[PDB]
Amino acid sequence: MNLEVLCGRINVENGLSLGEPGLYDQIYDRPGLPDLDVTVDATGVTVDIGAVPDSASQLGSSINAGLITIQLSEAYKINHDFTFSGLSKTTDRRLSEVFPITHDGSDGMTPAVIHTRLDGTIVVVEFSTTRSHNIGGLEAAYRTKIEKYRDPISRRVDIMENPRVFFGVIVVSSGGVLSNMPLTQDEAEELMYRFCIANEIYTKARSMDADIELQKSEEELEAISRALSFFSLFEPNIERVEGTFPNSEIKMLEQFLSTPADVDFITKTLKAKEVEAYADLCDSHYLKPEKTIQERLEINRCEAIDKTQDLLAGLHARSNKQTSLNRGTVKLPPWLPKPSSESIDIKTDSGFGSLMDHGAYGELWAKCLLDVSLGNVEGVVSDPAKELDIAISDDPEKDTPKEAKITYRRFKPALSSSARQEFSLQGVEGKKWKRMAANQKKEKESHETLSPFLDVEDIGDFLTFNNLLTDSRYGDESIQRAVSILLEKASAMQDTELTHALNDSFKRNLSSNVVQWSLWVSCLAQELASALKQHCRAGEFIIKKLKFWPIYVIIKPTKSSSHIFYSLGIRKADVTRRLTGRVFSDTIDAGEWELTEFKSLKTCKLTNLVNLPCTMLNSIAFWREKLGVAPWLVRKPCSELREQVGLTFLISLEDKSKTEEIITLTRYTQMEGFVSPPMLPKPQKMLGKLDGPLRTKLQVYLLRKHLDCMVRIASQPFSLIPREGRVEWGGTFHAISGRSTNLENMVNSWYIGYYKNKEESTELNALGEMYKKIVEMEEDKPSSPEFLGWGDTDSPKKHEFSRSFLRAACSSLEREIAQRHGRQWKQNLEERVLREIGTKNILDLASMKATSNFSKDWELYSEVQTKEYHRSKLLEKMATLIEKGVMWYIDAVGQAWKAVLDDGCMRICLFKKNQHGGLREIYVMDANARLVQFGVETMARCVCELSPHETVANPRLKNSIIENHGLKSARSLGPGSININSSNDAKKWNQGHYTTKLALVLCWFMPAKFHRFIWAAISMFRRKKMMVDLRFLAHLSSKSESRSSDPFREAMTDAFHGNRDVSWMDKGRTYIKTETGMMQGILHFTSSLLHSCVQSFYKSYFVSKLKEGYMGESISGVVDVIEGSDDSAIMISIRPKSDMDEVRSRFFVANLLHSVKFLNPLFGIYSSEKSTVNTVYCVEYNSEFHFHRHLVRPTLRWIAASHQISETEALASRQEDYSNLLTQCLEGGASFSLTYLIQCAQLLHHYMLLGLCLHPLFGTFMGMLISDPDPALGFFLMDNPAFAGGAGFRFNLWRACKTTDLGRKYAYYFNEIQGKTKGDEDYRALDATSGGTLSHSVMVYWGDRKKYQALLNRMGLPEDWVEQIDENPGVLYRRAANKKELLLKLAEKVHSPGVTSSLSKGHVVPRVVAAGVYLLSRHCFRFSSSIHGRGSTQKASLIKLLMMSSISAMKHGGSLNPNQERMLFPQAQEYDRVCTLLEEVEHLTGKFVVRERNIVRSRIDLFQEPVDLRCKAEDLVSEVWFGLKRTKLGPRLLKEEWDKLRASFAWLSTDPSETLRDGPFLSHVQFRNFIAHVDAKSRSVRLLGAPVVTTISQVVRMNFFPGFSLESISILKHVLFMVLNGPYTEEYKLEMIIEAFSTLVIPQPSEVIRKSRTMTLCLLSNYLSSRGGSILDQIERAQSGTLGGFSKPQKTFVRPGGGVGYKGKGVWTGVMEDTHVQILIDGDGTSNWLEEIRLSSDARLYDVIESIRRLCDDLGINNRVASAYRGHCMVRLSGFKIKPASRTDGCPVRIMVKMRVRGDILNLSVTIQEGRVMNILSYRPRDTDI
RNA sequence: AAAGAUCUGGGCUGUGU
RNA sequence: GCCCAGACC
RNA sequence: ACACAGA
RNA sequence: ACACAGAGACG
Ligand SMILES: O=c1ccn([C@@H]2O[C@H](COP(=O)(O)NP(=O)(O)OP(=O)(O)O)[C@@H](O)[C@H]2O)c(=O)[nH]1
Ligand SMILES: [Mg+2]
Ligand SMILES: [Mg+2]
Ligand SMILES: [Mg+2]
Repeated sequence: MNLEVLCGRINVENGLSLGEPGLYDQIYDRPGLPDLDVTVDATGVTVDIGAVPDSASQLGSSINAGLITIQLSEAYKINHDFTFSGLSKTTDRRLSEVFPITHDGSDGMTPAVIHTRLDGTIVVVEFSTTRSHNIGGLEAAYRTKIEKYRDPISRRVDIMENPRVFFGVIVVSSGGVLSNMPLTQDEAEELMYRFCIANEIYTKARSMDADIELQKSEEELEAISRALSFFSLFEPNIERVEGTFPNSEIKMLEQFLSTPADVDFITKTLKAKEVEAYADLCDSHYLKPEKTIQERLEINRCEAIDKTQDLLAGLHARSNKQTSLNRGTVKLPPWLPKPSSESIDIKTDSGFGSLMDHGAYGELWAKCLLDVSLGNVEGVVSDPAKELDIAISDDPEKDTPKEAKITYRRFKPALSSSARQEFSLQGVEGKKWKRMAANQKKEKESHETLSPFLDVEDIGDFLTFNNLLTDSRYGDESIQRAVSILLEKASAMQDTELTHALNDSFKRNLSSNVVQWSLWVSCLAQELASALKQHCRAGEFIIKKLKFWPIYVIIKPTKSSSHIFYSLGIRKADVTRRLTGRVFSDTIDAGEWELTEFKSLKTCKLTNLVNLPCTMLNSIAFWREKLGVAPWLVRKPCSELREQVGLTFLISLEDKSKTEEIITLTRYTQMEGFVSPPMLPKPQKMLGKLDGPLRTKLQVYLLRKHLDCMVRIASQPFSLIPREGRVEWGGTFHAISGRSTNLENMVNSWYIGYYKNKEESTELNALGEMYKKIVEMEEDKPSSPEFLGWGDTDSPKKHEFSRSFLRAACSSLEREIAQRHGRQWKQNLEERVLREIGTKNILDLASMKATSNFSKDWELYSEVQTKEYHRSKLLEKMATLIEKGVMWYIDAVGQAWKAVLDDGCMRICLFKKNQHGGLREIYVMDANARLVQFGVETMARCVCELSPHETVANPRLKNSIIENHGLKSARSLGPGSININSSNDAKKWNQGHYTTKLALVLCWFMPAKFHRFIWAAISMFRRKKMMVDLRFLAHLSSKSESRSSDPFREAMTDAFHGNRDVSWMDKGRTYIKTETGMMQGILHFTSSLLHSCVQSFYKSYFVSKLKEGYMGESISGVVDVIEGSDDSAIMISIRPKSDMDEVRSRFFVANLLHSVKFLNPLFGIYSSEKSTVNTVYCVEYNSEFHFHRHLVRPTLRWIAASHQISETEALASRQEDYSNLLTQCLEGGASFSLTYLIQCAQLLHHYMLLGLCLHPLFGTFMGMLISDPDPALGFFLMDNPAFAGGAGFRFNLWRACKTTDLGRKYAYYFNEIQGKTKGDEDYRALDATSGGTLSHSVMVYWGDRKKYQALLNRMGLPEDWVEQIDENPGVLYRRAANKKELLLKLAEKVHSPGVTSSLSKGHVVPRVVAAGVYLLSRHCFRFSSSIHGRGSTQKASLIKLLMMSSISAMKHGGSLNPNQERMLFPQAQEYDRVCTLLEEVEHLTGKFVVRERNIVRSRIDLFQEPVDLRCKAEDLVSEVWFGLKRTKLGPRLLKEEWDKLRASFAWLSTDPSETLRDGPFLSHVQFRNFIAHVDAKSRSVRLLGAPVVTTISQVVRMNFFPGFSLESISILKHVLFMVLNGPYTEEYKLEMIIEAFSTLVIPQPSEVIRKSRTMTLCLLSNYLSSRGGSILDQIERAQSGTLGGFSKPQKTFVRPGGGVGYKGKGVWTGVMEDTHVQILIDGDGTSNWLEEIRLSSDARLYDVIESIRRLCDDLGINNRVASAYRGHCMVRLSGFKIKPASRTDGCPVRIMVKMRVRGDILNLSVTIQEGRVMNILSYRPRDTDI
């Protein structure tokens, strides 16, 4: 590389330009490393570098062989010196000899390079190296090198004339280069290679003599020393290990590391597997006897048809063989009553007698209404006047009844025995009627599965033809009016035309039939959730009415884990409309009434019904966007929209696991359509996963449609369409409906099953399947151990593997690791591992996760049957270990291993994961096994960190390998390359891994001193005792005989009862014993290491095979591999050069990507049928779908989770949670308008959770909210429709403060907080007070504090932990040293609000849903007394809090002043900049465009963190107070940074006690928390779109809607853009601009209070015409342009040469945007600086400040000099940034004509002083003007 | 009830009388 | 760092 | 000591 | 009505 070319290829502008940091990955093929011969003879270090081994990439050609000497005192800098030798042969250059002499302390600072071009451009280049392995280390080094030199260079820039400085940085690591230089890829690769040799030299020189390196920290040495002592003195008693655990002989390990791999066996096995794979490929894809593709596709169709017919027949043979029944998919009636006025009364008169003679349900309803209309049911008529009196009660606890709720709306009907029988058939008091014959027969029939040939055609007709999307004409009813009022009040913040259009679209969606139905269904679900706690005696029912609808419900509650029964009733006159379709359950005709049979719902099933309206609204909006229909368009629905919305409806309502599982499998069924020749699609491979019981009509319908999809795929693959430079696919369709659609629509339809609720509760009879999943794998254990680590076999069975192939895979991975990290990688790995193990603390293991309490005392069921098993928290065990005195993980793991070995097993307990896509069992260890597992997983993570393609330990490799395959193939093969990929998954990954293989793989890469620990610690995995549920085992114990078609159920019964002997269960035991398999994710990283080894072997083998060729000549190819845990992908790129060679090369590559299935069992890995093999131009990895240059992300996945019912306790934290959910929908691929509609649904959800459909006082509450829109009191804030979900909740809170009456309330809160002293009541620090603190002032608690208090009483922590921390503050800044500091840190952890709220709350979603009946009127909210004031009691209702705010906080006059706005919202200036950028899109105007299909992830940075400190204030305070070298600065820079900290906070001192007694903080923990957050935030949103002050504008324009662009004078703009960018000179350009302003006509200007380019053009149109008169008056009235002049000119002086300087105290006075501005400036002969800013008003401070920045930009005045004025102002300006008025490092801000063309700049200006020109108007042409 | 991990974002019968 | 949420294994 | 180097 | 190739719940 060359420094001159690299520095001369930079485009530099005036002033200092940092640029943008670019990242370079190690992509290109690398030659072998040269030979190194390092000697240390104490006369320096002599390295004998040999020649680079022969290759052809021109990489490594900068390394010259021969002797090199590097002195001992210069040998600690080798990595820096050798890497950059050739880029910069020199060493350093001071700033004194290139820059003007400043008199700071920085004149002696030496950046690596200071280059100077011929014109005068200066490039300051800094070099850096890091030995880290992640991007974080590169970012840290880049940031510290920028921080060290940015400020002094800028100070020198101030005093230069015509300066152009860049200041680039290059940071080099092993696998990355981070630099803002325009480096080529080859230069970065060369730097990485040179760094590899340099680090090899450095490691060798350190190994030979230990004084080359530098003295490292005491803590690092102690960590390394304790780790070394542990691993040297650890004796696991391997003889006892062998006698205790199966196959634990260490002679296996000794043989594995010393016996080389059997080369002949490997070659013979590889040939045999090759011919077996070829035979399988030829037989199963019909390649011989050489037919055409049509005939082979027909044979594929016939095979698929036959196999699906076998499936259907086998499923029918075990069913009840009924071809017709009446069983509704939807258990709710299709009623659409017109909504009525708010009422929850049960007023009923007259007709009861006709109801009596209409069956059992008519009898029940008539008796209920008769009892209601006689006064014997309490609370039938609500009183929203006494409830208000309770709500406004100044004295709770005395005027709220306690015992009224006992008889609330409860009636006890005297039903006949026939009616009780009928109701018991539905489960209503069904346990008592269990032995009656009808109940027995119904129970017997309930277990029978359904036939696949069942008539299900009402479902298909409903899906194609329904009235779900018809307008209901209910748009002016009460629920609509309430939601509309709340939405319009929220939208008054951004009351524009876009807001109105999107609100109208939302309200049209809200007025559809399905949403109106979902609204009352959600209200019914909320009433049932309320009835959960409303206990009923025997025979007692509850009668309720829905608030907005004439619907009555009779409810029978049970135990809260058991069922809720309900019956519905309406008047037939009240049924205005109905939902069409035959998917609904039949109702009952009862004369005047329509009734509903008793249906059941559990707690988990309620959620989907609660969220149903938001689900349906979001589905309608999403599928309208995906069909290309704009939100602002009225259009009748097509068949596809009806099908999608109806399918979502049915999936949400059925809420069953098999239903969503069938839909989930369609993804793997339909991915076979991308399989390329010479292979055919085989979607019939999924037929094994569709075998299972069918229990609903929808399951039958979905299975049949899935099988039709499978037959369709098997006969016709998706077609390739390459047209211009992209690859498109044709023939895609929805799997369920069958209708043709886009690729993205098919991918999204693969996730419709996600609408089923994950959080179901599993029943006891469903719990045995888990045990079944564990047993047959253990039953497949080989009876002989010869192929479990000892020998070699070519035909391994289950759990078996061959030693030679495992060793060869380890060798291959070791070769790749030695290529990347050098030949001394293991030496550095040892130091890394010892550091990690010795540093790690016991409190680091004190997590919030559960642990197993299973032990020897729980093993025998006869001693346990009366007990209840409970898991513990790991925090308890770790706290017990800390109290006893253990402080390091080293001192605990020895005792943990001793306890495990004495136990002889590992103790596990089980549970079932709540997941989509099927069944997964989950294992929980006890604390001893966790302590042992932690060390081996640490070592495995450290090894996986070194792998060049393992993605679990290297997150960037999730993407970089896939998207760098194109560059690598383009370099190696040229253009026009064919890419063939395979995406592979493994079958039962954790269950198939015998842990001896994992131990051998891990011990291959670790140094021998760890081997004794690794072999023993994994050995305990070969005897695992797994506790089963005690209730399941209790029901099993009472049934010694088995009546089941499942063999496992009988086997388990006999094993527990002793009737048979099996290896996994003994008689009368509570556990299953298992030897095979790791557990789920327990040995995650070592299994990733094994898979990395295997795929490294595959890559090497594929490369060798491609080099061999098919008939002798090599195939040119590029092979890439990527690995997860069991997930893998292989990418092979070829260029065949002709048509005839292309067929042969593709056949060869298909054969290579067909034998992975056959080579995997040699490593104990089994290919899953979820693997998609041999697909051209497309690859999938961890559900990331790369379809050539189209990255497809399933947006429906995140849209389905956008309205989670939050468990949070603060009211505004609900809106923060909603915003966090919204951002993920935005990043998942949704447009901005879709995100806004999703937020409208979130608003509806939020007000439902506040009691919109429940509380009779919600109207009063809403009326109070209109006059007080406080988010802390429940007001939902809506986003700007053009940028929805992109800014966050704090930005919207700042907008609400700046716009609504929340500013007055926050100003009052600020004044009340500022007025108190430290000893005062309700005092809090104003410095630690932000807008988020004020919004978090109202809370409601959901958990039980008694559980948390009992947990505290079992831990023994000191009560005066705050005082003991105050005695020793240093405990809050570094690790503990003794028992005392660790106990203090533990007590600090457990008393944190997050830990307390986590250990208090369990599952509280039903309580949150049922709180809607009492949040408004009952005193359950705790409020901050520092903010809301002392109340009469500690708790209040929401209406009470609104009145308290209405009498105190709303009386305060005046909004926030700029100082308060700056303190509460530190990022307010960036907020205002973005908000100004957002107000140019206020109208729905634009054009429909082409979507262009090129889609990629791209990050958008906004609200960027300003430049204040070099380091974090945490580290600076730590270093100054306690001597910890947490920063990277010398004493001069450390003192300089401490000066800026003290400038920010004058009370800060070098003594912690002085700061504690002089600051605003009562305790020192509070100061630690405050100093943790001095730097506020930095927000970046990762959009998914076109391959990109400017970028925000583009994404706002191009992402409002897919295929839409949101936009005489514009013709003038189009002319001027080509004029100012054209190849002309100033003379020729000046003519036709005047000509264009003399031809075209421009509207006359007006008064605007924002920046408009149009009226700026109008002003120059009038200037060139001189119509009105003086141009200055026109500009003054139009209020666009800086006007004014110097009221005190500076003394003008001649600089040495040709420059002109100023020295006096000049004063500028003028107007900038309707504001009188007086600027005071000074000078010293080198620069000029601001002294004071005087403004007559602060209404538009931010715009005025930006105008001052532009005014000082061209006048050469800098805001870098601090003023000595210590008086009072409103704000201070430092670097043209607004600061709080208490700051002491900026200037105070206090209250009180010719036209030119610069470079592509068009300005109107006037002279101000001699040798000084200032602008008035500027217009910059933009690329969007054409 | 909620294991081992990776990313990204954020935070620091209270019952309807 | 700690806690929370979502997605992924 | 200043100025360098930085898992 | 929920669960389930009849292992449970319906107090
Ligand atoms: O929630 C999870 C998901 C995945 N994993 C770990 O990731 C492995 C692969 O995750 P997987 O989703 O492929 N399931 P797998 O066990 O392979 O069976 P199959 O359905 O046939 O593919 C699993 O074997 C676990 O070890 C977890 O530990 N926890
Ligand atoms: Mg340097
Ligand atoms: Mg798998
Ligand atoms: Mg997987």
